[PDB]
Amino acid sequence: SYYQRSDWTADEEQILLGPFDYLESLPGKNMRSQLIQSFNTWLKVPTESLDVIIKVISMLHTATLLIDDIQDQSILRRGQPVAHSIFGTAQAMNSGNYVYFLALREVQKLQNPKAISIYVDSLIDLHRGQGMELFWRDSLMCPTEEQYLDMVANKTGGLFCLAIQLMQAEATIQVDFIPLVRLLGIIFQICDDYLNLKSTAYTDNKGLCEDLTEGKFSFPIIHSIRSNPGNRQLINILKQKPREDDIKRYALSYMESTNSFEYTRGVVRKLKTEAIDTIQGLEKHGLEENIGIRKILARMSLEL
Amino acid sequence: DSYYQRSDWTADEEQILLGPFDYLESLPGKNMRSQLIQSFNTWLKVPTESLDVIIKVISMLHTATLLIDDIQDQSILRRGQPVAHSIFGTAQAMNSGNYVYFLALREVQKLQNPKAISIYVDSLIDLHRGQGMELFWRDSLMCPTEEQYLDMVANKTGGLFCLAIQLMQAEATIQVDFIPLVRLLGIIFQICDDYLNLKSTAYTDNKGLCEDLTEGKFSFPIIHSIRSNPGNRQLINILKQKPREDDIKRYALSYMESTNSFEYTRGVVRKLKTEAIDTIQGLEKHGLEENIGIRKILARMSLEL
Amino acid sequence: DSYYQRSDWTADEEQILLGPFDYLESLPGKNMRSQLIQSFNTWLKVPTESLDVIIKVISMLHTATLLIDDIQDQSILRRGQPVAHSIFGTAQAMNSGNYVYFLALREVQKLQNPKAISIYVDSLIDLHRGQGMELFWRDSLMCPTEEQYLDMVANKTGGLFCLAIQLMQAEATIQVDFIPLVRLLGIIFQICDDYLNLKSTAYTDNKGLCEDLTEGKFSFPIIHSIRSNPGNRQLINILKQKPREDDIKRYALSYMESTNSFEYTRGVVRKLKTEAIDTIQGLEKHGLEENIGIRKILARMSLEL
Amino acid sequence: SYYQRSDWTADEEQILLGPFDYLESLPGKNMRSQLIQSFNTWLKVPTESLDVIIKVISMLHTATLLIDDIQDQSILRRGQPVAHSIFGTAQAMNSGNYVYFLALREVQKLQNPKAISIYVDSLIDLHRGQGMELFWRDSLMCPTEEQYLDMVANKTGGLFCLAIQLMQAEATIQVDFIPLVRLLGIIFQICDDYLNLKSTAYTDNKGLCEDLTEGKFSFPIIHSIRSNPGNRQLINILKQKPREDDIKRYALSYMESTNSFEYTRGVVRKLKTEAIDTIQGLEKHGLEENIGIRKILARMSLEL
Amino acid sequence: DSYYQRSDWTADEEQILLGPFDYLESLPGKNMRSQLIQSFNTWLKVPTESLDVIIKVISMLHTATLLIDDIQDQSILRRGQPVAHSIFGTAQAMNSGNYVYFLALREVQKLQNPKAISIYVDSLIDLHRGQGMELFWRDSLMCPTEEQYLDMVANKTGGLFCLAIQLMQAEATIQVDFIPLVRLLGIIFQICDDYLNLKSTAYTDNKGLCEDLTEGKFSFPIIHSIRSNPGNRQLINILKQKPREDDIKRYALSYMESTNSFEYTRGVVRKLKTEAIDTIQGLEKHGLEENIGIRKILARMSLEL
Amino acid sequence: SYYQRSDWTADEEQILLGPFDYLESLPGKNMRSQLIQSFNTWLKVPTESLDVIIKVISMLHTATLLIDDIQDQSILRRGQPVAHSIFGTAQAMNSGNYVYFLALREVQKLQNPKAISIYVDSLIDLHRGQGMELFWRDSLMCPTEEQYLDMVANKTGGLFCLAIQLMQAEATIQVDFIPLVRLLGIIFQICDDYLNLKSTAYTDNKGLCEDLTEGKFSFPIIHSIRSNPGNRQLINILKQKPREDDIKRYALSYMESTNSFEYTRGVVRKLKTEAIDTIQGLEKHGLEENIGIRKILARMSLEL
Ligand SMILES: C=C(C)CCOP(=O)(O)OP(=O)(O)O
Ligand SMILES: C=C(C)CCOP(=O)(O)OP(=O)(O)O
Ligand SMILES: C=C(C)CCOP(=O)(O)OP(=O)(O)O
Ligand SMILES: C=C(C)CCOP(=O)(O)OP(=O)(O)O
Ligand SMILES: C=C(C)CCOP(=O)(O)OP(=O)(O)O
Ligand SMILES: C=C(C)CCOP(=O)(O)OP(=O)(O)O
Repeated sequence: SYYQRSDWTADEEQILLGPFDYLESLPGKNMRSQLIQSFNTWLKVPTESLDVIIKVISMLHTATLLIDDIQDQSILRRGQPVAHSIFGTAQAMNSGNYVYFLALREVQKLQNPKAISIYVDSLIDLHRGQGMELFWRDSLMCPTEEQYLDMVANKTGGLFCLAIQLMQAEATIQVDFIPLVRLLGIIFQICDDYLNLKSTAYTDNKGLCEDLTEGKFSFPIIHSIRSNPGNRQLINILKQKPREDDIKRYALSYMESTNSFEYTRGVVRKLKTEAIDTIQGLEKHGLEENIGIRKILARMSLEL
Repeated sequence: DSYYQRSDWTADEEQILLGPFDYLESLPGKNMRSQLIQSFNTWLKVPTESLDVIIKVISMLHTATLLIDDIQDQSILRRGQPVAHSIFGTAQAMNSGNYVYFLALREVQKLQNPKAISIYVDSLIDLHRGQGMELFWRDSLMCPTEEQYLDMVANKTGGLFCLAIQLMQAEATIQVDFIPLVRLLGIIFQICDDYLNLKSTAYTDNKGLCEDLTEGKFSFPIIHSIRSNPGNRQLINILKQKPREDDIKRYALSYMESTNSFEYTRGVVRKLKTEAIDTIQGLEKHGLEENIGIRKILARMSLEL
Repeated sequence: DSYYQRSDWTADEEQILLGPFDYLESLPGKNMRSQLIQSFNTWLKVPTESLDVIIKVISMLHTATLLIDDIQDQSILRRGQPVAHSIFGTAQAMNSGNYVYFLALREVQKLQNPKAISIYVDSLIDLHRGQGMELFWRDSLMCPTEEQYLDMVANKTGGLFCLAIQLMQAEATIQVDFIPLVRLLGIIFQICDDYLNLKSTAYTDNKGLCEDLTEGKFSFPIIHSIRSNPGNRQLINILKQKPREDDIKRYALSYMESTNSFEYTRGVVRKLKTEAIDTIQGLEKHGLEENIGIRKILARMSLEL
Repeated sequence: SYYQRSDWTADEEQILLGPFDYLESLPGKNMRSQLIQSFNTWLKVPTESLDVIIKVISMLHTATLLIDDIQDQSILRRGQPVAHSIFGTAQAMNSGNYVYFLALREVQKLQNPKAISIYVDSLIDLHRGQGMELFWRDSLMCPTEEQYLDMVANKTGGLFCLAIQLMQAEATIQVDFIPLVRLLGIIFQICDDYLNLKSTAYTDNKGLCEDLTEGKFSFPIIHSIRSNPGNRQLINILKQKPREDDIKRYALSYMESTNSFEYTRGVVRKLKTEAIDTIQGLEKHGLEENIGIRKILARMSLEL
Repeated sequence: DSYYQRSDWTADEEQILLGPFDYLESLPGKNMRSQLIQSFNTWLKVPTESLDVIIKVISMLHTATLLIDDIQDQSILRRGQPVAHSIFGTAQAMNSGNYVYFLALREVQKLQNPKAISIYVDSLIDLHRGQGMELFWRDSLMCPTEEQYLDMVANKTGGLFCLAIQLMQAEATIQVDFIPLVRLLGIIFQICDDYLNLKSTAYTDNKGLCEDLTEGKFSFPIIHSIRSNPGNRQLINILKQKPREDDIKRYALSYMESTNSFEYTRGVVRKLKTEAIDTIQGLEKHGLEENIGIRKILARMSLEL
Repeated sequence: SYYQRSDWTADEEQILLGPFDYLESLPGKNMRSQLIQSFNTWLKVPTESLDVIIKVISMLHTATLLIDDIQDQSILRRGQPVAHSIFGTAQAMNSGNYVYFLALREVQKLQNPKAISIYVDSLIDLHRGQGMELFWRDSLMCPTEEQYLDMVANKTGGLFCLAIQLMQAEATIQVDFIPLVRLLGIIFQICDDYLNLKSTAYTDNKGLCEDLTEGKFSFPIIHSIRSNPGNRQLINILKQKPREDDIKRYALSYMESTNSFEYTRGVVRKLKTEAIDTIQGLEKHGLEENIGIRKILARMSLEL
């Protein structure tokens, strides 16, 4: 026989995962792990299953960062070069998408038919969020705040929800924790939008105001653009995708003149109050008091 | 009362997400994976309702793979028309393709077959393993051996051929193993494609002159030509240059003729076709009915070689 | 004794300043604004000495506007020859054009007409208002409505048509108002131009294939095609891409045929021509002599529609 | 009727003036206003007419900056991004040229036929100066100092002269103030050439030695090039339009080695002496002593 | 025992170093410097063994000079095929060419002629002096006079013509001075080349349409055209733009016809050929045998003028 | 006669040498001059001949820098702009290659037939070294350490050897000093490789880690790449030719994790011991003790 099939080797896997492993070697904050831990106080998934869920979520998170940095044309990630500036965009993109299917193979280890459907629905939502974000970015059409939050719910919220939905599929309690975790994912993204423009640690981690370089209609940027439609400086800056710090500093000063950062702090305050009220409701109906989830809520909105 | 109210996904939003995908589906193709499915169905006799799901799944995945491949290769034309990302941009075209990978998975679940998910995942894993090794060689400028190339092709082009027939086997009541045959057909198909990309007027019209050279790809005849004289480094350096210019590509093409790499490639395809026919005859001698359709697909895919 | 002595402007320096302008004037054009002036002069009978100043002013302004337009649109060809800034650079071509705007103003003063300056200024103001709105839509990727487009065209293309006839009226002894007619003729002229840019071999030779697409312009048929199916976003995304490639432009052209946008455009031009002829007949019925020349200009500018 | 003409709206005007209004929102030094005020001590134009003249000159100045920054491919203006790096070059250019005709409409408010001719002649001179400057820049041909001053007289001098010529057209005194104001405009431009290469505030406002990046044959650059024609480093640096600070610092050091900054200080000294002598002559022949115009002369040459 | 052991240079490494050089030598040329050598050998009768070394030295240097010239000029085609640096990159092509300059020097030493090294060095010095002045004018956008241009050509193109015949004279037993004649032939050859680059279909196929314009070169007819009307600056500004576009080049070509620069160039070539024939006849009248071959080379190099 | 040949003028020579003279006006360290002086203690070449040799070596050194900076696409040289960023690559390249033949004309002044052959052989070796270095760089194929040292012996070693071989051709002593000088040239290049990545003065002189920007397989880079072939981050960084300091700092940190700088220090130590042993051997066999050559050895490896 002319052709003889070879088994896949560890050396080849190491090539395929080159970009993924590079990113995993960079220290992150591990918010999603602490979120899983805080929900497990209530759901009490055993560690055998929980370890699979934690691995799945870490894999999907790192892979999504690989792809996001390419689609956004970012330069820094966790204060280090983005993976594709080392390995090129094609290998980094292929590595991220590969890991999406390695993670599905990992979910299959739960031997839980509902978990498969949960995974598919979440990967569908993730791409629906990325697709609408890109659509607005490329068309230079500023979404409303309500459209933006629906996109965030699909995107950033999709992974938060995936983690807790898999936990629920591995527990017999009949309480719906997803509205709460979706709310926490929305809070987390709005804080991220804010800190991208205001936090010095975020300047060290990704560059100054990198959402402006990337042309993104983020939460405070939307508010600023829509607060004065007759002034088109900020949306035109987005169009220009500026790498220059002078343009970005001018944009940041414009956004303070429209009070878009106080606006964003006030919305986060309102959503945190809803989150606390939801936690208190869950506990009033039979769940033990959960200190860890209050600490996660406080931590993600620590600034602001 | 909640500050945020989740909205349902709408048809208008789906139409945005599928903009690049719908664009590519509106361009007429050769629909050969459908003829392959039909020719194996002569033996497997999958019920119409399951077969329609498999055909849809394979069509979706094929188009989605084309969206992504054209981006990763920086192609210009697809089916003689602009590549989708030259209309929608690379980011939306890439996202649309990967989106469809998961819509197709949702479609696969309609078979309600406990084995179907693992089959799908194993195939998507193979597809990415093949693409990743091909990009690895391209970017490092390291020419694989022919054997390494065929293992990569088996993963890549073969992975979707194999997915179609593996789902059909999972849905059929007979237990014959058709996968070694279909993987061989996928390899033949890809080598023929490598040849036609460089030596076919129809492919020049559909994808540009010798576009594998522009993309820097170590394709089957290119590997042979590079390795037949390692002291001459013109061809591998042309690959490095990723030329869009027809003059460099015509020179490279003339060099590959000088190393007799197209004869070499035709001879390999002939040997593989002979193995394919022998395998088909073996399957028929052991019970299966004579399959004219699968011989036509084999004759069709190697027509110009 | 002064350290600095002011020198007089010289012919050699003027020749430098007008390098781009003289280049464009040496390229044969259709000289249709001169036929328009002549056809309205059948009615207005401006004395030869004043008419020569107006003809010169309008020629100067037209060429200068072309210098600037080709830069702002990033055009490549003009009258089948290189755009002036691809010889002299954008900065000198732009400065030469804006220079001529003020040389033409100096020429206008030779009419010694107290009203002529205001007429000139109002027209240059309209011209910049039209160009500014067109650039605004182009850069923001926001498709105007047809009504917004025509208001912009009325300012832009119409502003110079109107300037010619408004100066002629100011210099004539009759008080008939010809401006609504000439603004209508300017709109017809521009819509015909939008059509011919996409669907005329002579325009392909003079400015390139479908150059409005390369420039990203929301022209009359392009607006119709975009708005006829807002769920398909291929055409507006092609505009965003500013394609120089003929394959994308041919696809866009084929899409616009599929939305029936050229029939739509021909039908609009037919209605506007009917209004123009009715207005002409109204002017003649109320005293003015029958004007064959103005009917020929109307027939000429819409010939291929 | 198929087409109905719409009136121009305030929203559309706000679009057309987007780039102009952006620049006007950036604080300048207001030299031309203080120049007008110092000459009005002698010309005593009433405020109704003077307000029109001041508005016209401000409009033309800001519009000329919009266009100059595009033609020069500048990056900063008054320490902020150039207007075209926000709005793009086409809209910024159209906005500037639009304002040239809005300013002519403003001049018409004087109902002074001579003022129209003065405006046209000055806009003609302005473009003659810009055209010769660009011609030398693009052809890499170093003008003589005398050619450079003729160009400056047309360009920078054209607006100084416009302001005072409009004032003279609104006054009955029969004294010719234009030779003096032209001299002040030449002094102002030579100081500007110098400060572009030597002043730290100018480095903050436009970047380090931005005349080198722009390839301009400015007053000290001409002197340095011509002081040693056998050394072609500086003219070749101009050709390269360097954005790198290392090349610019090397060029600046070369220009000090040719004593081009002392040369420029000495010329400014000689011209200031002529300016003072001209002022004293005007006053000896019947005009009151003008302290303000001496302060303007001192201020524009304060450094140097 | 030493940590480092020096290895001998290998054939495989030489093959790498000469990759760009061997590529260019595999492309058929006109081999006119070989006909020139043969035609002067009718008079000089250099022994075969020395003549073979000179022929090899001149071939090596010519190809090496082409490698470098194509890089310095940013050329695209050479002998109708891709320039070597568009395959191997500029750095390896440049290094390979300069390498061969010193391999040729090693070859020259085989003549064992005490004068040969100085002759070689003086010629390489002249070659670089000519290239350096040509680049100086190109980069500074300063049009030389015709006399300055010819001095540069005498250094550049003439330097290798002169090297061949100077080595032949050094190896021959007669003392006749042929260098003024051969330098004149080198000048004629270069002016003809300048003309054919702009006005010859064979040169369009071998190097592209009017490639001297793309390269920004002040060639013989271009100098004439620029200087015949210094108030028109279109042509020198086109040189500045280094146009790859055929439309700009066709316009420039049409402008040069309008200044009658090709007639001017043909007339100059005619005068120089007349001087060359008179010099040849003078050499023959004073003893040398009638040389048909050198008249054929002269007729060949000016054939199309 | 239609054409009259002109003599070459000093003004034209000044044009041809523009880039060369620019580089010569920048202060270097003069290692090769001190090397020649230290060997002359033994060879005692008279100053008339030695002055020619010193001039030849200086010329070839400066010319090689001109060309290397172009082929490497460097940005800084001796802390100043590379010559081609002023004069353009074509004139700078032509000037360097011109000087190669001016130096050969200078060598002819020795009227020493062996000196001509020595010069040719060294220029041949120089190009053989540059050619193999470029071959590996462009093909992304990491040489072995032994291949790298053979290339260094041809390249950097070729000029060291040329200097001392010309000295030997002008002396009657029958001792072979070339193995020693070749060893010193190898030591010098390995120190240069190291200091390019580790010395702050080298950061000021050429930029941070400029060998990474240039894609060069230098001595410590080779060791790091080959120490872990399963990790391909560093070779992929070389492929990317990064101008970004973040990527370069990441690469530098990777190379410390593979101990490639300690490895390089240890090799230099071993070679210096061989150099000292070779010097001691030459002196044991009849040569006077040479303090200067020990100081040169100490100085070139001063760091490390
Ligand atoms: C936080 C988690 C789950 C792990 C680290 O990722 P990063 O901290 O770097 O990224 P974000 O969570 O801020 O998206
Ligand atoms: C042939 C099939 C399955 C459908 C059309 O796709 P294409 O013809 O364009 O692409 P390939 O099958 O050649 O990969
Ligand atoms: C027709 C006139 C007035 C003169 C020639 O200009 P062009 O023909 O080239 O340009 P348009 O009139 O079509 O705008
Ligand atoms: C000085 C005036 C008239 C107003 C501010 O303009 P700028 O100060 O910023 O610019 P220049 O006068 O220096 O040209
Ligand atoms: C003519 C000779 C000496 C050999 C072929 O080289 P080319 O024909 O390609 O180049 P030129 O001689 O025209 O310079
Ligand atoms: C050292 C010598 C011979 C002279 C100065 O050159 P540089 O010091 O700048 O360059 P390298 O010797 O480090 O190569």
